[PDB]
Amino acid sequence: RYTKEDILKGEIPEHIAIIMDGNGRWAKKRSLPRIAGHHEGMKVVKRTTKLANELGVKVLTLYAFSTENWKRPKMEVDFLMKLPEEFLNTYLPELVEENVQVRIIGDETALPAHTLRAIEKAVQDTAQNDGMILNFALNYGGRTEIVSAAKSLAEKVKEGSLNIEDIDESLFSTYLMTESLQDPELLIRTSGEIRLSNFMLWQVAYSEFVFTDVLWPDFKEDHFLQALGEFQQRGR
Amino acid sequence: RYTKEDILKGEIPEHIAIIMDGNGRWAKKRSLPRIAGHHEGMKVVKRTTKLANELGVKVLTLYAFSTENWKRPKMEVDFLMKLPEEFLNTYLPELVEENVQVRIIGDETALPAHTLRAIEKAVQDTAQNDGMILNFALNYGGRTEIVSAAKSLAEKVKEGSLNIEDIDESLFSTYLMTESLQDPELLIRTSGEIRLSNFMLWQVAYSEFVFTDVLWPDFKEDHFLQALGEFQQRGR
Ligand SMILES: Cc1cc(N2CCCCCC2)n2ncc(-c3ccc(F)cc3)c2n1
Ligand SMILES: Cc1cc(N2CCCCCC2)n2ncc(-c3ccc(F)cc3)c2n1
Repeated sequence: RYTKEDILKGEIPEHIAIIMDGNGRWAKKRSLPRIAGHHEGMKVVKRTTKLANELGVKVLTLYAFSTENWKRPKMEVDFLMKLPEEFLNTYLPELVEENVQVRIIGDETALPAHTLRAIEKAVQDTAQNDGMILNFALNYGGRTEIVSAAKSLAEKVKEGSLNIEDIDESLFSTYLMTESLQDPELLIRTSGEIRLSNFMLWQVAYSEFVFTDVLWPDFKEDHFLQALGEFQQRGR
Repeated sequence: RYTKEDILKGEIPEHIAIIMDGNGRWAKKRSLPRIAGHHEGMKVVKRTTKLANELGVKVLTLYAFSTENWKRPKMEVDFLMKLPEEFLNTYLPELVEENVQVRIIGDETALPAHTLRAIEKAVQDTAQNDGMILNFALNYGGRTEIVSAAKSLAEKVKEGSLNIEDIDESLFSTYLMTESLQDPELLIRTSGEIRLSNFMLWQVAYSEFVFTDVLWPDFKEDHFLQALGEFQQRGR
């Protein structure tokens, strides 16, 4: 068992990445509509964002909407696409006071313009902050990301701006959506699924993984600290 | 609890991939030199190869030697590099009778020529078999593999043989060392480590993962069947 000051004892991952799964199953379990659970999960986002920022986490990356989530019922998809506005309308000033930097990774051209408009004002309103980086992964997939790196590098070779022999691992990393950000030392996934689901495939080559049966809406600060306690046990 | 005929009831992954970790810790636990454990692990390879082939697994991919394993003591590295000869000198005729196809993925130019010579005769001696494919991952790393796909695609674009707009996900897959092989539906990792260690990063986008505390030399047929039982519980 762990509590907080025992966690500050040790290493705090500079970059944590979380697959926020299990919202539907949390609402189903309470005899609630699935959209209720998405809404509950929205609170745990900022509650987790605040705790990680006190601890000194420097990048928090949260998988909000997968490329494969487009296939869900249209009423749900449209509600999920309204959650960023609702989240920012509720928490953005708090995030400004907390020195947070809001950022987005994924293919944005596929979001409704009312969802994009709201996000981009968040990014600008927190641009000149230098605190913790809050990365929402929205319409994000690892294979797409890797292919678009290859296509970009290929296009520069085609134009003569890049020699093939200068393409190495580190150069490849800079054409990923994660840009120059450091790779996540710790990946957390809730809801009892033990898989990666096409999330950040390159970037978690060496990450530690922590899977929990806890559903995302139930993922309060002690579960989060316990996940950090696991991380500190991992060697080599 | 599961046994075999309960496993044939259900789906058998066409392609299983295993990270064979924990040989050193198994020898340490028995007050044995670490090279003893590598040697023990060599038996469990063919014992696992036989069981998977009866079950109808079509591709077995086993992570034998990682790119980062070069940094181990030189006496151990040289012994690990002698294991393929020893393994084939002991089991290759059995693998020929069993209709197996032996294949290798990784950067081979870095292996000693006595190790490469032995492997390549195995590959040729099983080339015209059409049974199960036994893939040893030897000097293999996912990031390197992805970069070399990008460099190959880039080189064809440079030469005019490939238009950039024809690079998509499926085309990208064909320039990976796994060629046209199907992705693994099931990934198994022994020794209690919960990470991917730069193994097959693209190819396990959607794979199910099963982690076990059992060390590889202790990974007998029931542990293997129990891992298959887990796999059959996984949905969506
Ligand atoms: C689609 C979606 C779903 C979403 N959920 C909240 C719980 C996670 C699981 C899905 C439901 N959340 N939570 C926050 C955002 C968000 C996105 C962009 C941004 F700039 C600020 C916040 C979000 N976006
Ligand atoms: C380096 C190494 C280590 C190795 N171990 C046996 C147990 C796995 C963990 C490392 C020790 N095994 N086991 C079989 C091979 C092999 C490689 C190529 C081939 F064509 C046929 C067999 C092997 N190669």
